[PDB]
Amino acid sequence: GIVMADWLKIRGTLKSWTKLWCVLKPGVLLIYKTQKNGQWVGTVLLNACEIIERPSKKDGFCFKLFHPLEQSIWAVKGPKGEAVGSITQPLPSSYLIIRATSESDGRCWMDALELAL
Repeated sequence: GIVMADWLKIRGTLKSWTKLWCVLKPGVLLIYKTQKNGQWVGTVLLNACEIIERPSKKDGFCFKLFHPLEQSIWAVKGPKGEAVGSITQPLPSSYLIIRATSESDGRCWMDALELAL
Protein backbone atom coordinates (compact mmCIF):
# COMPACT_ATOMS: atom_id res chain seq x y z
CA GLY A 1 0.00 0.00 0.00
CA ILE A 2 2.91 2.33 -0.61
CA VAL A 3 2.16 5.96 -1.41
CA MET A 4 5.64 7.42 -1.66
CA ALA A 5 9.11 5.93 -1.19
CA ASP A 6 12.42 7.79 -1.34
CA TRP A 7 15.65 8.60 0.41
CA LEU A 8 15.15 11.35 2.91
CA LYS A 9 17.54 13.26 5.08
CA ILE A 10 16.63 13.10 8.73
CA ARG A 11 17.93 14.88 11.81
CA GLY A 12 17.29 15.00 15.52
CA THR A 13 18.75 17.20 18.23
CA LEU A 14 22.16 16.91 16.68
CA LYS A 15 23.08 19.00 13.65
CA SER A 16 23.97 15.79 11.83
CA TRP A 17 21.83 14.46 8.97
CA THR A 18 21.29 10.82 8.18
CA LYS A 19 20.07 9.53 4.85
CA LEU A 20 17.48 6.83 5.29
CA TRP A 21 14.93 4.95 3.27
CA CYS A 22 11.44 6.00 4.12
CA VAL A 23 8.20 4.41 3.02
CA LEU A 24 4.96 6.31 3.27
CA LYS A 25 1.77 4.29 3.50
CA PRO A 26 -1.54 4.90 5.21
CA GLY A 27 -1.04 5.88 8.82
CA VAL A 28 2.70 5.29 9.01
CA LEU A 29 6.09 6.46 7.87
CA LEU A 30 8.37 3.49 7.85
CA ILE A 31 12.06 4.09 8.16
CA TYR A 32 14.76 1.72 6.96
CA LYS A 33 18.49 1.92 6.38
CA THR A 34 18.22 0.68 2.81
CA GLN A 35 15.59 0.14 0.17
CA LYS A 36 16.96 -3.33 -0.24
CA ASN A 37 16.96 -5.78 2.64
CA GLY A 38 16.51 -2.77 4.87
CA GLN A 39 17.04 -2.99 8.56
CA TRP A 40 14.05 -1.36 10.20
CA VAL A 41 14.95 1.76 12.14
CA GLY A 42 11.57 2.99 13.35
CA THR A 43 7.98 3.65 12.45
CA VAL A 44 6.33 7.03 12.84
CA LEU A 45 2.65 6.92 13.64
CA LEU A 46 1.18 9.73 11.62
CA ASN A 47 -1.96 9.67 13.72
CA ALA A 48 0.04 11.22 16.50
CA CYS A 49 1.64 13.92 14.38
CA GLU A 50 1.22 17.38 13.01
CA ILE A 51 3.42 18.74 10.26
CA ILE A 52 5.07 22.08 9.83
CA GLU A 53 7.51 23.68 7.41
CA ARG A 54 10.96 24.34 8.80
CA PRO A 55 12.88 26.74 6.61
CA SER A 56 16.63 26.49 7.13
CA LYS A 57 20.23 27.14 6.09
CA LYS A 58 20.88 23.65 4.73
CA ASP A 59 17.50 23.31 3.17
CA GLY A 60 16.77 21.37 0.02
CA PHE A 61 13.25 21.61 1.36
CA CYS A 62 12.81 21.25 5.12
CA PHE A 63 9.87 20.25 7.32
CA LYS A 64 9.09 18.99 10.81
CA LEU A 65 6.94 16.10 12.03
CA PHE A 66 5.91 16.31 15.69
CA HIS A 67 3.63 15.20 18.48
CA PRO A 68 1.48 18.09 19.62
CA LEU A 69 1.79 17.04 23.25
CA GLU A 70 5.52 16.31 22.90
CA GLN A 71 4.94 12.64 23.40
CA SER A 72 6.25 9.68 21.43
CA ILE A 73 5.63 9.45 17.69
CA TRP A 74 7.12 6.01 17.46
CA ALA A 75 5.62 2.60 17.09
CA VAL A 76 6.61 0.12 19.76
CA LYS A 77 7.12 -2.75 17.36
CA GLY A 78 8.45 -3.24 13.87
CA PRO A 79 6.33 -3.96 10.83
CA LYS A 80 7.41 -7.55 11.21
CA GLY A 81 7.28 -7.56 14.99
CA GLU A 82 10.85 -6.43 15.35
CA ALA A 83 11.66 -5.86 19.01
CA VAL A 84 14.31 -3.22 18.56
CA GLY A 85 15.34 -0.79 15.85
CA SER A 86 18.55 -0.59 13.89
CA ILE A 87 21.20 1.72 15.28
CA THR A 88 21.30 5.27 14.02
CA GLN A 89 22.24 8.62 15.28
CA PRO A 90 19.89 9.23 18.16
CA LEU A 91 16.49 10.39 16.99
CA PRO A 92 14.01 12.42 19.08
CA SER A 93 11.09 10.83 20.84
CA SER A 94 8.54 13.34 19.73
CA TYR A 95 9.68 14.84 16.44
CA LEU A 96 11.57 14.38 13.19
CA ILE A 97 13.12 17.11 11.12
CA ILE A 98 13.06 16.13 7.49
CA ARG A 99 14.54 17.48 4.30
CA ALA A 100 14.33 16.08 0.81
CA THR A 101 17.35 16.41 -1.43
CA SER A 102 15.45 18.56 -3.88
CA GLU A 103 13.05 21.29 -2.87
CA SER A 104 10.44 20.12 -5.32
CA ASP A 105 10.74 16.63 -3.92
CA GLY A 106 10.42 18.06 -0.44
CA ARG A 107 7.20 19.82 -1.28
CA CYS A 108 5.58 16.69 -2.68
CA TRP A 109 6.51 14.83 0.48
CA MET A 110 5.09 17.49 2.72
CA ASP A 111 1.89 17.75 0.76
CA ALA A 112 1.65 13.98 0.63
CA LEU A 113 2.24 13.73 4.35
CA GLU A 114 -0.71 15.93 5.18
CA LEU A 115 -3.09 13.47 3.56
CA ALA A 116 -1.66 10.33 5.03
CA LEU A 117 -2.05 11.86 8.48
